[PDB]
Amino acid sequence: EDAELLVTVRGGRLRGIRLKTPGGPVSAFLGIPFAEPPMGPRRFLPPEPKQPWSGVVDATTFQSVCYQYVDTLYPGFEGTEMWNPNRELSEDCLYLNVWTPYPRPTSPTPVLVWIYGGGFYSGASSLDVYDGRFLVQAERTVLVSMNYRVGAFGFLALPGSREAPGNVGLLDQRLALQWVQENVAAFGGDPTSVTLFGESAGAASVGMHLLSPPSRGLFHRAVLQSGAPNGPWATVGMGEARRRATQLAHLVGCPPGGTGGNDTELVACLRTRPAQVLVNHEWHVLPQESVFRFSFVPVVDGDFLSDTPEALINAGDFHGLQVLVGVVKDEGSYFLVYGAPGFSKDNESLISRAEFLAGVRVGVPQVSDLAAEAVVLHYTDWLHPEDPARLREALSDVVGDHNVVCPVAQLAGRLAAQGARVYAYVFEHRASTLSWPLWMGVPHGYEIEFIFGIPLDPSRNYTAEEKIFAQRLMRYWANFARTGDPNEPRDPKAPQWPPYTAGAQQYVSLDLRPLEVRRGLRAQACAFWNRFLPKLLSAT
Amino acid sequence: EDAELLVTVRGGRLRGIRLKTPGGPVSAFLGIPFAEPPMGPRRFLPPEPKQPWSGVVDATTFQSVCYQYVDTLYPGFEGTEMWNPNRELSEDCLYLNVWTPYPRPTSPTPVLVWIYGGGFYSGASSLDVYDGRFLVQAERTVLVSMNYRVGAFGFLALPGSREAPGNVGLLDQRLALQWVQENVAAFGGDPTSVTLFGESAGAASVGMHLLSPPSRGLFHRAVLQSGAPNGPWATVGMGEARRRATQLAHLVGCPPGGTGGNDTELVACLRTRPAQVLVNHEWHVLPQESVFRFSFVPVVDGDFLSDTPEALINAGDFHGLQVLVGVVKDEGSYFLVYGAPGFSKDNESLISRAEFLAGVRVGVPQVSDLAAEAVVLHYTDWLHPEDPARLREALSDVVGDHNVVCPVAQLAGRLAAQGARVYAYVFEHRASTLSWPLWMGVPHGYEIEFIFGIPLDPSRNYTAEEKIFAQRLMRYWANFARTGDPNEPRDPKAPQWPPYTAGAQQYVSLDLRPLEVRRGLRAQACAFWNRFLPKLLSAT
Ligand SMILES: Nc1c2ccccc2[nH+]c2ccccc12
Ligand SMILES: Nc1c2ccccc2[nH+]c2ccccc12
Repeated sequence: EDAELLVTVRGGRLRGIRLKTPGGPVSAFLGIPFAEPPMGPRRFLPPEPKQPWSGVVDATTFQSVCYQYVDTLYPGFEGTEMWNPNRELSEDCLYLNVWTPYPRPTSPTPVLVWIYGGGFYSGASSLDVYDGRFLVQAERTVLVSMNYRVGAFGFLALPGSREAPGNVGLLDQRLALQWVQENVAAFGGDPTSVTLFGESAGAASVGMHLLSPPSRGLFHRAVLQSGAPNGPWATVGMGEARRRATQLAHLVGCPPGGTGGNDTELVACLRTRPAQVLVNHEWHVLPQESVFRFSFVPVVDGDFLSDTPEALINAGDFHGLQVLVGVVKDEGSYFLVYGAPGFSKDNESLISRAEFLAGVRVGVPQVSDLAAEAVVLHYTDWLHPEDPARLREALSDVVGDHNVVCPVAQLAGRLAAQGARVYAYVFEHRASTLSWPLWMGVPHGYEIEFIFGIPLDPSRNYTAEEKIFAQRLMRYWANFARTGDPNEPRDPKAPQWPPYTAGAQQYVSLDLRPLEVRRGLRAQACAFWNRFLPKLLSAT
Repeated sequence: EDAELLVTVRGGRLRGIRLKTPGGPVSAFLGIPFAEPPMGPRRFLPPEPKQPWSGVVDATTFQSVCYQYVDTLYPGFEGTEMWNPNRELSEDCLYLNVWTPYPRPTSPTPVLVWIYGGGFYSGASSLDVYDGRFLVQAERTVLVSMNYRVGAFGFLALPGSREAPGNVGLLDQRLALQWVQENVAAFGGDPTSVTLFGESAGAASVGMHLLSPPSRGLFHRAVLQSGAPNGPWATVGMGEARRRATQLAHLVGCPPGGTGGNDTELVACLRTRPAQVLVNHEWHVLPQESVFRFSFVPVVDGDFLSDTPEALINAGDFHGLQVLVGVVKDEGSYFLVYGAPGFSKDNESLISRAEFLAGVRVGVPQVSDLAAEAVVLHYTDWLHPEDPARLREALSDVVGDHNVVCPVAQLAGRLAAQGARVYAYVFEHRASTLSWPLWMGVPHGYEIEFIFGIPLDPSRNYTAEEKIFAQRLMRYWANFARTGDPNEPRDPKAPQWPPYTAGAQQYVSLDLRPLEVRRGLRAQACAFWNRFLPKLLSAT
């Protein structure tokens, strides 16, 4: 039994821990170092592989969370605290976790690699909602999740320089993927069947690995949940990245008045500042007030991304690839209480017409006044142009379509039309234990707990129907990891899940009811964002 | 008997004719001269009142149709021939007609005054579909209709000149309205209860009389059917009117060659030309290929209209005015076989996507490429962007909303929100005898025969339900003429017709089925035409 907790990898030996589930035990190896601690002169630098170690590295608990901003707008509120760090913050944070079935698989098993979201400024693999013990037990797969540097530590970019090239957080994920290739077999996992899946910025990170050649060889399938690399928030230009990095330096006293200028002196001054000092000024460098916008994100500089995600998606050859994409029913709802006027999570947020018009400029920042009018045209119900409830749902749709649904829809249609086999879904079940207000419906990120089988946790208060619903979702994700097809391999009685095509645009609804096939991922609204609005911006 | 076929008016004595209907006889006085013949030096000039005459003028048949283009694209086809002139063409055409009940009313009776449409280039009061014998018999009202000069003879304008001031066709209508005030009492009509009604350009004419001070005092209620004065086709600017008048002069050899070209010499040369020669070159002066655009239309010059109809509608106080407005179910359908590529009345007109994109430029002429993209964005169904039947219906909606529905919807909203009581309808019954193809549905102008009680004609082959339906509509129109309210004077048993307001935007469906209340006259589409598109053209 406890001999299963002893595994040797290329770096050395490891001791794991045995976790309990209602259906049996699993073996987890939490806190495996896959990189040298990116500290001191290594801040902002690409990761280096962890040197081999003597003795047995204890891997029985999660390691430290990378330095990140902490949401403190609602102390003690479950809806926000569940995403906050549950371990101490540290720059020594490049650790990964491996869950493997008990008994250990004797034949190679497909591997699921999780990349957490959080706007590229937050997140951790140690969060309770990312506990992979239920997915591994119920579906007999191998699950891996890694920590990657977020915020300035992972994505501050002075493009062209060696001291801070940017995208090192994406290189942290890649190094963890190279680690899975070289070591996941020691846990019973098949390195020839690796499926990346992520949510929010983790879904965008997956898409960027699909578009980066050095990462394409490290996995074979991809799942993008509520995120895409082509969104208006997932990338930033070289000129803007340099300005955001320079503004952060000025706010922390870099350069010292007034000797300084070039990137070497600026980064050297940044590396002497305490990590928390850099965190405390992260939101100051945004150009205007907004929601769903983040300071330090992947930068398009020609290295990791040789072109914009849109350019690479349009010019890509995706034959032989299987992708699973999807969104939740209410992508933009929770963001509204983070900047839109008239919005509060503790009332009904029945905004006025004036508040809706001002909120459009917050949910769609830096666009012209004419473009904002075009947004108001599409999302105003002109039969009830001042109904507060409709204006509330309209602004949520504005933020959700512009940031998630339509970037995902453009990616899915392009992938399916250029070789890849695509499966699309819309998650429509609102968890019974959801602490956010009812009007938010199914907010961004609240399909994850069902994908990871959290309702099976006996200490939670989920319903019996939600546990069955979670098992069906884990079966979908595991079938896709095993064979590239979420449908049961040889089950005709259950309703079937058809692939997504650019012409039929078919997707399924994931809720307590059986599968239901629908068409169009908000085709009318996404024609405005993906087709017309760029023409409106170019002409003006 | 025959004593009621003799009537004296201010100009002299008249002999009418007894017309027969299935319900009873009617006295008709057809072809009453209300103006001096606008011939010779009177061409392009405002009309003079008809001088008194000796003896008895025979008013037993319709007079000559004003010179106009004749639709010869489908010889013998009922759908086009029914609008073509059924009398000789002549510039001596300023005559009107009076239908009065039998026996002649003893107390003053509400008067209906019909103004025919025809794009201001065609039409006549003598058309079979405008026969007022059934409306006068069934509802015992006095019905009047007049001829007005159309085309260049009524609306050629060299603005600022005394020889061709323009809008003389509208002045022909005004003179007929003055004639009704001075003479309709001799027929039993009440000059204090005059309800104007017209269709298409006639409806646009009614709207311009509402916005002209000298005409507003000549009537008390208005019915605008499938037309508005604020449409993109109903008016023209001074500069464009001068260009079209000068182009027409050039096509007929004016100026001769070697002489000046001022307005006095140019109009004098136009007066020497035969009338048919001017008609033959009317279509050769439009700026480009289009549909629902007409060469010589009312001009905005500060005289008849002190400003644009849109400006006057906005700044207008309409308290005390009752208006009935409406449209047919498929306004733009028939126009498509007159210019849009791929369309034919003798097939299904299942156009391709390429033909739809080109047809938008024909249906919406003189707009920028970016504006056309906005039209294509709104009217494309992006779940079926290339379905031929949907594209055919979409281009019909493009032409109909742009030219009729949204101009009418804006007028009705501004009238209601500024003092007037407005009633709105949508005519959704396709006549059983309709010769146009089925895909055209209920084309522009095919509610008129039901308003005039034409199905009651026993020589026609309408169904028994259509006869009952025509009696409902004649009751609606007559009630509105009598009381300003289309609802019965007292009948809560039958479904009611709620007034149109800018907020609720309620209208009724006119078809074989009882009244059904609906909300919004293409509110989403008309928000694009009336609100957004002007902002798009202004910022380009
Ligand atoms: N910080 C948050 C998230 C971070 C990563 C992924 C999903 C998330 N959803 C959230 C939903 C509401 C509030 C905060 C959220
Ligand atoms: N010349 C026409 C019209 C003229 C005046 C009013 C309505 C009309 N509808 C028509 C419908 C089809 C063809 C010609 C038409």
